[PDB]
Amino acid sequence: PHEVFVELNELLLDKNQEPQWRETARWIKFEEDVEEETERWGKPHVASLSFRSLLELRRTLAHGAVLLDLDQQTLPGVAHQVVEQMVISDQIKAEDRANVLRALLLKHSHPSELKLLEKIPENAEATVVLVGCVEFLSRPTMAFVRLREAVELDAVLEVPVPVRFLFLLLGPSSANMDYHEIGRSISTLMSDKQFHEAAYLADEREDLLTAINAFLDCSVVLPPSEVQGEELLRSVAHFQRQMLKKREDPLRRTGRPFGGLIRDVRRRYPHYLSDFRDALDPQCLAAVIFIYFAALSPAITFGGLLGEKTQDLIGVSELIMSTALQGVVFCLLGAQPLLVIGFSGPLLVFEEAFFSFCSSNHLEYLVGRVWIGFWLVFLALLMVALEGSFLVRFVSRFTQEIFAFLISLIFIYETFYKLVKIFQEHPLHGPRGQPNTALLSLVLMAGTFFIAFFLRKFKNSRFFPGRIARVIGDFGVPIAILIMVLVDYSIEDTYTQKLSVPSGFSVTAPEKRGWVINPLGEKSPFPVWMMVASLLPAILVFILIFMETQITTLIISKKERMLQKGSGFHLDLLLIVAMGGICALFGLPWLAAATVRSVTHANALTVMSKAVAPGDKPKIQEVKEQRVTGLLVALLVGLSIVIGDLLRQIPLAVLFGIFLYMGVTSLNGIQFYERLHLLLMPPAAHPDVTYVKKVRTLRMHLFTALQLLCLALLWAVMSTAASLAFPFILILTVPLRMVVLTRIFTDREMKCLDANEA
Amino acid sequence: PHEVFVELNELLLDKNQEPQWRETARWIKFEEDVEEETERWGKPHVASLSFRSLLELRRTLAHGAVLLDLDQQTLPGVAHQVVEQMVISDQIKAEDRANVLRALLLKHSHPSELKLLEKIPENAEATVVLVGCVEFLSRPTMAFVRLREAVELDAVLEVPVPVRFLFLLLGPSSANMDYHEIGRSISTLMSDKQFHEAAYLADEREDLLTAINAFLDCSVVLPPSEVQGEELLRSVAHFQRQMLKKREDPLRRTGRPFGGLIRDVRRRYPHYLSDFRDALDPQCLAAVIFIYFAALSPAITFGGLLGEKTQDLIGVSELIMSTALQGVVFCLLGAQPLLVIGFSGPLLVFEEAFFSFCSSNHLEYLVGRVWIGFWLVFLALLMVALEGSFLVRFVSRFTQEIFAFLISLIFIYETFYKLVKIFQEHPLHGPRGQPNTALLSLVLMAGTFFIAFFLRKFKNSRFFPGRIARVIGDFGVPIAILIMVLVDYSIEDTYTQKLSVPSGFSVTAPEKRGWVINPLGEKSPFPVWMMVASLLPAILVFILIFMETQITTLIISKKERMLQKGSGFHLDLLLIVAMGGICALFGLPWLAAATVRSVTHANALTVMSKAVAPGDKPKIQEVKEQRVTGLLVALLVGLSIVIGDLLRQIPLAVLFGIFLYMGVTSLNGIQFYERLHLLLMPPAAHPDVTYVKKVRTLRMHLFTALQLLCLALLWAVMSTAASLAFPFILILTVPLRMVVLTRIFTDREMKCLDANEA
Repeated sequence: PHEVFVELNELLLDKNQEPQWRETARWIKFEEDVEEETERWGKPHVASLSFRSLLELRRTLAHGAVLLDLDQQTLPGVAHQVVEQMVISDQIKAEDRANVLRALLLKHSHPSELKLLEKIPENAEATVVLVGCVEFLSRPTMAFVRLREAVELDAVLEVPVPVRFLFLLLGPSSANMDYHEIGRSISTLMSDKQFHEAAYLADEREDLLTAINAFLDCSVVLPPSEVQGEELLRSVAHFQRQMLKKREDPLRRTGRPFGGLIRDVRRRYPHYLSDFRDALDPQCLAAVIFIYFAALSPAITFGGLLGEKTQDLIGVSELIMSTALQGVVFCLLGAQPLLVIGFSGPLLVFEEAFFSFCSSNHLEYLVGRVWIGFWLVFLALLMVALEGSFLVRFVSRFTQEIFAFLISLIFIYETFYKLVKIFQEHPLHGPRGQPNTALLSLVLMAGTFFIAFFLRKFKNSRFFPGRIARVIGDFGVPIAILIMVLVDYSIEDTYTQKLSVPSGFSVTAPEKRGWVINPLGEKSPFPVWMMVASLLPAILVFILIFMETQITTLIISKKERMLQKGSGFHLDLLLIVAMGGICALFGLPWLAAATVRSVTHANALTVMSKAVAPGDKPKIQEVKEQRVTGLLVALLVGLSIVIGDLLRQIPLAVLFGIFLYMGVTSLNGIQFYERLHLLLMPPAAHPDVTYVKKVRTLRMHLFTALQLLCLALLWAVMSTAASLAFPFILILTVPLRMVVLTRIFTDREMKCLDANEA
Repeated sequence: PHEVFVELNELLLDKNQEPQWRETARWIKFEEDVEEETERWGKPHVASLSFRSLLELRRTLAHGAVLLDLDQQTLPGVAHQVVEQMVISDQIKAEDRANVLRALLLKHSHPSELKLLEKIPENAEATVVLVGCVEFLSRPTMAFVRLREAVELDAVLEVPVPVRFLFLLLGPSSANMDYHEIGRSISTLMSDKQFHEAAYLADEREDLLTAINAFLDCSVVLPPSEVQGEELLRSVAHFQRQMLKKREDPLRRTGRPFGGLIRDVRRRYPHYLSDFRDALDPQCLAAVIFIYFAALSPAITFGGLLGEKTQDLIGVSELIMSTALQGVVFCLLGAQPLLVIGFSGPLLVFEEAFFSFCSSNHLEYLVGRVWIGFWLVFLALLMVALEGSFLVRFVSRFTQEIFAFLISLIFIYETFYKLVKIFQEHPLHGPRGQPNTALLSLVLMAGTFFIAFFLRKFKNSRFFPGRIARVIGDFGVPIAILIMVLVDYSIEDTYTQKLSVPSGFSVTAPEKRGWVINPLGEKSPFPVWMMVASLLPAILVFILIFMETQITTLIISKKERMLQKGSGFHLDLLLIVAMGGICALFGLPWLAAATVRSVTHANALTVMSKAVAPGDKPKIQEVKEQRVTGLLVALLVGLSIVIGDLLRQIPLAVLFGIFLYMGVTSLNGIQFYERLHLLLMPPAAHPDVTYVKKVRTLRMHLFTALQLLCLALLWAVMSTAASLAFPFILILTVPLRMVVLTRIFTDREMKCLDANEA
């Protein structure tokens, strides 16, 4: 089976009023049409035919000329043999054979070479369709030629490809046939996957006719009624699938303890040296630059906020080093260095939720986190030993979207509650009570949000090339902070709460904390009941780390990602938590492998294949798969503590704008949020999605109501004094979905509403 | 020719495990398919067929049964006659005739009546397609029945329509034919405009077969290659037009002086009493409510700004009365009461531009406008007398889009220059010098912009029904002002510049001005050279009124608007200017018939026809065409001066936010702005628009550069001391387009780049 690039060049008059063949269309995949007015190739489109043209093609092909395995290699000699064969079958009178021969030898023309060769598959044989209105003849005349050898004909094609099938059609007008449409019909057949397969094996004129019928019976005949909108033709794609259908792992559990750890070590580690060679490509150097701002910006927005929530015990300087200390050690030893380890959003809403519990019960907060670390290590060892990392299968779209919607509700609430706090501390009247502090904070808070919100749309708009914005992922955030910091920097005599960052490798609050947190009680003795009961917070933390890291590994290890090298589930979970349990001893926060950063890292290294035919979705040729982009990003984040002066000038109102921005944008893409929109829209206006078409409106609104009810239970718990339990309530939905929603919704509805990939 | 509603109900098993015909699709126009999973009718779509099904239909129809002019009216009797005719032609054995008869008489079923009757044309005759898999037969069997009389059959259709054509098909499986697809093929043929026309006149089985060929030869045969995106199938609509194509005034000038005035008086005035009767419909009462906020909100945003630009000589109170004084008199006497007369944007940028000239040359500003009024009256009489209102043909998309883009540049600039003025008068430090005044003004200015900007998107989003938002046009502006006024109202001890509106029918600045401006000089004598040279500003004003009113009358008088009553060009131009020349004597501003308000008024009264088949674009059945909605809106605006306390609490920073909002949104829809976007995007990403497809990229960028160069000439003039001349420079583009761009661009390119309607 050979791929075919079929070119239709028609006999037309040039600007010099001379007859010459001009390329009118070409078929690599689908069809591209020359616009005579502008001499520009049109956008690729489905080669729609006219049934009258196909009927005329079938009529002329019967009693037509046939040149099979023509042992000729020169266009003039081939043309002379074609004319002889045509006059054998009485198609052309011997008087006009000279004129037909002269018409065959005319100079071909094209609108304009290396670029187009890339799109066509390398091992392809082109088909030339010579169709034109000839005046000296009185009857239409056709000749299908199959060359014995793939001979690159003499300057006949726009792109030099060995010509295999030569198609000739020369007939006068007034025959009620459009030769331009007959040329498109025969060219479309030759580009068809199965029609040319019958052309290679064709042995008689009847066989080629039978090949047409095998094409028509697989076709779609539209009616002559016109089309008013694109939604009318949306079902044509779905119907065309029905017609053709009628014609036609790391999570595996082994009994060996630490078995998943051993397999993942034996998979990626053999490619350790290869992990450093693949980094020499210049695309990796662009990944370091554009991901460094994707891993540093959330390191200060969460680092700054932890400075307020935890009274500067854990601030930016600790989160900067914790991101760098773990980011380097993970890349040097992890099985998936494409993961960007960082302080996830859900972990932030736990530290704020755990600080209140330690503040209420008169427990040292930092020492209370040391003992969570000692129990995070034990649970991580226990789970990896028993290979219990396959439970991420049960965490499905019902639980993920409830969580990702609850967090985005917290981010929106926490800024607006911070904003209300500012106005109550700095009321509008003619440090506390500072004029212009409340409003400038609102301007900065709403300045970075709308700058970053609109630049995200500009990223996704038609202005930015897809090949570029894939590499540079979410650059609105770094520039929004830079712009509004300078806006606040220019202002003088007005106080805005600045980021609390001390210069040098020092604690954010040196007077209150030391580098090594004493596990036995820093200032006051630590109660012996809490060091044993810290397992309960540790399980709740471990759920937030296990869910965030293992889901992320699932997202980037899919076959669509084209990750050739081994991806490790067990080895990453152990490192992310065993470092998190040891980084807690030094007061540094524990981290998870965030999904948004990791995909931004994975996308930046995806190399889209150049050999894509026009009109086809780009396919990921490969991914760089190196340990250096993750390593350098980790080191550069750690070196951000060198600029402690620049970070100290970032207003805290600027970060809350980004904090609100990340809350709002994370809603996009969540089916829970999308199905909340449908709760307001009328049933007629619901979009044609899988969960909408195959599920009736009433059942869909019941499913969304249950998710919304399961989200109000989480919010009620979070506002009470037992806010630590929201990880446990969250994974009560997994028993709920697998047991309660199983008997309410049929398997058909759950397969549509809870889809692993969609 | 009868419209046909063709229903395909197939023989299928019910939830009771009993055989009964179930409606699977219906064809009023295009096709709607029953989704078996949810029992919901799918969205209308083109009835795409499979060529195998059409071939099987043609095969079975040959040697098939034919019942033409069957003189029967009962479904059991018709079925028995059909069975007799089928067994005559050996299609069904006499042994199985009882089973076929039993299968014909089965109870039909449908998913669910008055609503669907509206969509179908009233005088229509339905076609029933009975297709099902019958097991007791060994061969497929078909019977096409054309009833002699249009008999509403016994509960056979979902919607009771007199059945004319009855189509029967009963055949076993294993015949390599999908009866559901054969049923869709025959149903699609019957719904075709020309196929059933041959069915009514059909006289033999051969004739019906020939009718199929007349259908296929007008069809579009898609290839079996799948479709990846909707842009692939976008060309299918364009190609389908080619296939079918191959098969197939008030501006008039008369020699009589004031001739246009007489015709327009003799056209609309006879319907004067009808203009008041048509207003009793409840839709008119909704127009008054929703347009009152569309005519009042720009009356204060321009009224407030004129308070600053003209030092409160002409403010809100004068613009409110001028809008009401002219709005009432125009509706009582104008030939097109659908016009909403109001202070256009271009007139605002002249009063600001004319005030500077009067301030620089030591001329009384208000007296200087009285003499422009006396010369506006004379020019209006002169133009209407000579019927020179046909010059609006020459003001084309080249001049309109240059103007509408220049103004939107002024609106954006004027707010940002006001905002800079506030900060320099109220600097940020720990009336003048007021703290919190500069930032709160920015918050209010950016508050109303983003509230109104996002609510405009919510208006156009899928959430808001199209039938509603057409009635309620641009309601984001009234609610944005209301929300941010309350936000500023709650604030205390902070000063924001409030609207300057005195309560009662009083001048905005009583100490400086009187109600009647003395034409001979109010305080100081008016120079006798300026009262004669005021013709020069009068011509420049008259261009801004003529261009804005006559273009608006063109926009709403198009045939697509379905304005049955006479629309007047000459009578409106005379009234709008002759009142404007007389309203200037009292210090009130002159007004034009704004396009945006008028279309918002015209749309609110358009009654969309209920008798629209599914999938068709709604057609405007009629427009109310009354003089009362315009009258009541005018009176309600005048009564807004009663609430002088409420208007006095609107901050001037709130209005500048709306002022900026109207500048930004007016850019949308302008091809000049759209072609500026293409100047940045690569040629591959250019949208498939008429001026893009038929004009090469280099020539299009030359045309846009010329427009951008012609916009920089206007801005340079406007920033100089002769800012009054921008009306004259603007209509220098009409000679430029008709003379200079004629020789640069071919008529093919100008027909695409400058399209009157697109």
